[PDB]
Amino acid sequence: WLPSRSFIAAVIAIGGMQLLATMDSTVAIVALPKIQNELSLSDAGRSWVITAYVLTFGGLMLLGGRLGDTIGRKRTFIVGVALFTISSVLCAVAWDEATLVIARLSQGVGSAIASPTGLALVATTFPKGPARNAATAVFAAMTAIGSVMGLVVGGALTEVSWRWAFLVNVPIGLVMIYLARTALRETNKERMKLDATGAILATLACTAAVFAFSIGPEKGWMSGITIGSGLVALAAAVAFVIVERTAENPVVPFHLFRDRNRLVTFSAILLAGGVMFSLTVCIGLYVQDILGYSALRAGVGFIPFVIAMGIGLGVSSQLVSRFSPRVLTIGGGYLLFGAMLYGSFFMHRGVPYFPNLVMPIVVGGIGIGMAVVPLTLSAIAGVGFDQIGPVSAIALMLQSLGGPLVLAVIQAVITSRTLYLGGTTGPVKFMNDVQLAALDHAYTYGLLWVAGAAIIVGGMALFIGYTPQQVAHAQ
Amino acid sequence: WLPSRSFIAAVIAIGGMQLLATMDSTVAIVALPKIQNELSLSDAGRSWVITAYVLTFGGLMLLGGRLGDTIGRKRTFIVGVALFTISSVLCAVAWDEATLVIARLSQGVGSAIASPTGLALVATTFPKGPARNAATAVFAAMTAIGSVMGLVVGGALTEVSWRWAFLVNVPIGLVMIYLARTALRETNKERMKLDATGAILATLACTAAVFAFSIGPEKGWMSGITIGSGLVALAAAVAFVIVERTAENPVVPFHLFRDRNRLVTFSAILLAGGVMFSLTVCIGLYVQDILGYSALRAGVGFIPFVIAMGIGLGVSSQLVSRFSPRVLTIGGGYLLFGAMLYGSFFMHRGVPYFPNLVMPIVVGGIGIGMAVVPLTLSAIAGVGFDQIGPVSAIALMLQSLGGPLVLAVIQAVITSRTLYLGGTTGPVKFMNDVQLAALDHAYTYGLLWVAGAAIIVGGMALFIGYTPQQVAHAQ
Repeated sequence: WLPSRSFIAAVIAIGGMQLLATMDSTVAIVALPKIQNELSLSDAGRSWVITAYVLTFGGLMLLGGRLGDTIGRKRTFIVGVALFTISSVLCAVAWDEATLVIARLSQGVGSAIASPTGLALVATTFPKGPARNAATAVFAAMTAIGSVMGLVVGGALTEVSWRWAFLVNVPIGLVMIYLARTALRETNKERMKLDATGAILATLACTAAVFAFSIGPEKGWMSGITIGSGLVALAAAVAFVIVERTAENPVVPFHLFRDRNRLVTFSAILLAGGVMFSLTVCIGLYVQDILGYSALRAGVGFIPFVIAMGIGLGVSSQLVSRFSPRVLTIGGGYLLFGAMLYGSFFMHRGVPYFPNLVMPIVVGGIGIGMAVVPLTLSAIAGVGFDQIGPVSAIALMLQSLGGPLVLAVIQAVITSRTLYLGGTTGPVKFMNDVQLAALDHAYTYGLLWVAGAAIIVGGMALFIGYTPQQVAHAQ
Repeated sequence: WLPSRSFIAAVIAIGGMQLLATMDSTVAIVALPKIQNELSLSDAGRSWVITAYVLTFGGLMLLGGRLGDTIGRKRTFIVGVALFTISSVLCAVAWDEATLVIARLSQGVGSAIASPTGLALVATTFPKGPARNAATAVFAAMTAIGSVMGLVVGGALTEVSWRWAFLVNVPIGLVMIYLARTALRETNKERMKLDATGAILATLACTAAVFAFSIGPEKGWMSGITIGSGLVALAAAVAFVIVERTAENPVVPFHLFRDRNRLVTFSAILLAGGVMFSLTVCIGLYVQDILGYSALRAGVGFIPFVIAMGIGLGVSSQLVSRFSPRVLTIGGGYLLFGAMLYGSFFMHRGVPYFPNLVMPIVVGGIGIGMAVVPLTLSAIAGVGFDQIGPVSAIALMLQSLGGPLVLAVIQAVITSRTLYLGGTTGPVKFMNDVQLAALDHAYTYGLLWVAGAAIIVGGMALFIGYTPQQVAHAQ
């Protein structure tokens, strides 16, 4: 009951990077048509506004884990959050496309520097036990709050110019910078050297892969640019693995993943992050298009998801010292699957909110909160303090990577169902009522596909052999 | 509220055959070691006691559907139940192995004559609507009551000689004979001829297949007897299909199954009956062996399953006129899967009853009762009165056939897990405590496998395109 102020400040500072990242992503997604309208950007700039951030967020994310070890976890977190804040400041004053792209790239750089550092700090600054469970719950809860708050802020700021939607990341960024500066304590000055070769190779591979994936849609999958980026990404990844095989300080520890528990946990983390991102994007798009809700309405309707997710995360953090990681993930997934089944069966255009939309969201939020804590608690387990950083970076990178992968499949299925039901393709304002029920039925079919994906996640998580003695039982 | 006495008598008379069949099966399974002890039967006679009944129950079941059409549904039901009652009478006075085998064979003949006739009577004697829904609920509920009452009767009669356990089928048989004689009304005397060739071929094929499946275990899968029986069964089935292709009065209508809805419904019926039988056998064996409960204790502990299943069947029969067959089956399966997950995770030797065994049982019973009504309601739908009989016979045969198929896989998995955990094979009394926890963990693993099977059942039932307008909406 009301823990020490230092602990609360520490956990809030650690989760602040996740909050800022998801807040900025949601705000950009909301404000992007306004950005296009004002700056007179084409579809190229429209895609670039998000691609520039995602490129540098995914490319340099594997570097931050070792960066926090070679310079200092608190120092790297401070640097990353300060870079993100300054980048948002310069983004909210952009006057052309190049300035906006540069600002988004630098925001991605800061986020990639600071987020795996926070995931590693969760395990580093708190010994195993209730402290780590509370830190994990705060981490995930503040990720959810960041997403929903970004949606709300974008919806509220839609009327005025979009330049005010990016200045919101400045006060929060400064607040979390101060919190991480005062709350956190620097550990022993046991600085150790970093292998530049592995870091450069991993950064190049991840950046090229992200560039290929993002440029596919717009520039054609069969074009030369995307295939060249994919080829250089694959070559860089192969060379990076080759160097890590004989690396004296592994940026990615390949001997750790020989464990069945760790490998199963990370695979479940990837596919569960994919399911979560697919759910978020699909529910947001459904509420915006079919239900006719504005962005502010969508955010104030998704606030109950944040409440339920916080409840579930607290409950899971309480029972993670009694019940296994396998049991807790399967129980949360069961709740989420029930909510998703109800949403797929009894959701059409014109449904109320209280009974039809709030309940499926609250049950799903409780299930997701119950399933998140054991997963990310098993991710950071049984590793040294000079070696937790890479594990946290890999876990966060897998969680962020799984999202678009499953989302592409779900959106392809939804579009195919829309076209087969007789619904045209394009903005939802052009299509009339006969083409709007087809979109709703396609969205329900996509929810069914997400349900199948969640079943796969649970079948995979059945094999997590971790026991609560080595997750939340200290010494 | 309290419908007409004629309707209640009719539905009870129709479900009486199912009640008698499951009651006799459970009683024989319970009393079989006593039968072996008294009559000094070897393992051959031990297997024969059940094989003789199952052979004639499975062989002649496809014949009863057309038999009720060529002679009369009420007349065939009366004949079948009377044969079953007289056969039980002669079984309870057996003095050697041959008499017991003959009695079991004649009991199987009566059951195969009378049960598909009852399934057809459910759809024939009641027009589409609430009457058929209530008849379906009574059918399934009385099947469950028959099973649990047979377990209870066997447990109570275990102390005295086994000859009193088979006389219990006489008063119930006579009661249901009288109920079907007075309650039911004979329809128009529109008797039509029966093709002897198709009936003989189907009976021979089914009998030979059942003989092969039952003699495999005991006489070796690779022996000549089982392979010969399988070959003659396959040849008879092929010839039967060939004759039905050009049959003037199809015993099995092969043109009906061109429908996607009917084919999906019957496949789901087969696999769901398999899941149900696997659940029943595995839970009974677990309660008997690991928990150390006697047969009477097992029956009085499974009575709550009957109560919950009746509740679920009533609920499903109420909502089958509002919600689709797909939605209702998936909702019942969700409840059953939650109960089965809890049973697989939190069930070990020495668990209490009230909290650990009664709850999962109740939730699973509610789910099964909710899922049964839409399935067997979609089975008997969109067929003429001169043609419903074959459909009912095929549905019941698939439901009874799926059981042992899945049960063999589940038991093989359980035995493999027991041997891999270090548990010996044989009677549970010989193995000590170190070999008793292995059996419990193997049973939990088998429950997980049954959970996967139920997931498959639900994925298959997602495709049932039937709408409540053509299931429970009369004219």
